Amino acid sequence: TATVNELSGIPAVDRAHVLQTALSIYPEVENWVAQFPVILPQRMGGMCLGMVATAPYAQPSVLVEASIMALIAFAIDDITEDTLTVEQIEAMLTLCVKLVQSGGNSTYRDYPELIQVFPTINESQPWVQLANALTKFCSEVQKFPAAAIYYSIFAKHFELYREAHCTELHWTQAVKEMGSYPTYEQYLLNSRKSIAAPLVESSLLAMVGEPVDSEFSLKPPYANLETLIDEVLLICGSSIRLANDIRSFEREPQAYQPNSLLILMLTQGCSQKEAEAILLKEIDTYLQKIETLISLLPSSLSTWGDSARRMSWFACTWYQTRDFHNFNKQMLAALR
Repeated sequence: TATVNELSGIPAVDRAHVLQTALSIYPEVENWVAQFPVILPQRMGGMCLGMVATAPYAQPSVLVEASIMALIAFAIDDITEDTLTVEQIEAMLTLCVKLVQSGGNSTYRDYPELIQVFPTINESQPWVQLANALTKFCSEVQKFPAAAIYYSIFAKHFELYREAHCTELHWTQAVKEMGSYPTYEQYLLNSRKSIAAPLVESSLLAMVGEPVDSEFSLKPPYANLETLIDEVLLICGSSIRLANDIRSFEREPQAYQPNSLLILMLTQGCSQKEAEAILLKEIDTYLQKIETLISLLPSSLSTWGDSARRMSWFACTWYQTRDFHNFNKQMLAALR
C-alpha cells in the first residue's frame, strides 16, 4: 500500500557512499557509547547507517554527534516506556531538560530535589548513565559554531518532548482509572513531539545550521523563522509518530496504551484495517507537507531541511523494509 506520492517521492541514497561513511564513523560512535553501557544500545550499526542516509554529505563530526543523539533518544524512549514509577519517569524527564538547558554545564548531582525519588544514584544506574550521556553530548554540541545561534531550538524542543511524554503518562493513568482516551487529533498534536526524530533534527540544526538574516531574508508567509523551523519539526514528527504507532500496535495489538491506531478503533469505530488505512493516508499527507515546508527554508537552512525530509521519508517508508534490513546486514558483514 505505498501511495503514488510515496513511490515517486522517496529520496535517493548512494548506498556505497552511505555505507562507506557509516563504517567510517561507527568506531567513533562505538567508543562514545561504550562509556554508558547500561543504558545506550551497544549495537548501533543500523542507527549509524540510517543517520548517514539521512544526512549523507554532512561532515563526520556531525554524523557522529547526531548518531549519538539518536541513541540517547532511543534510550530515553526505552526508559520512559518499558522498573521505574511514573514519579521517577517524570523526575528523569525533568532532569534531562535541565541538563539540556544548562548546555553541559550541569550534572545530575546539581538536582538533588529531582533525584531524591531514586533508591540509588550509583554510576551503574541506567538513569545516571543517561544523565551523564546527556551532559556529555550537550557539552560537545556547544563546541559546534551553529550552536551559538540554534542551540535554543534544541533545548525548546527537548522541553516539548518532555511535556509530550508527561501528557502521555497522564493519559495512560486515565485509561487505567477511567477507560477513556484522547481523540486522534488531541493525541497526534501531543505525540508528534514525544519521539526521537524531532530531538535529533533539532540537535542537527545546532550542528549545521547557518546564520540567517531573519530581518531581511524571511519571505511571506513566515514573518519569523522560528515558526517555520518549529513546523518542520512538528510535521517531521507527525509522519513518524503515525508510522511508529502502526508498528507498535502490530507487535502488541492488545496493548491499552494511547496509540493512534488503537484510538481510531476505540473512539471512532474503525476495524484494524480501516484504522491502518486512515493512518497510511495521513502519513502520505505529512510527507507531502514536509516537502512543501522544506522548500520554503532560507538557502542557509536547506541542507538541514533536507535531513528532516529524509528522516521522515525513511522512518516511514524505508527502515522497516527487507531492503533496509539487507543493507543493515551488509553493514554488519563489513564490520567483521
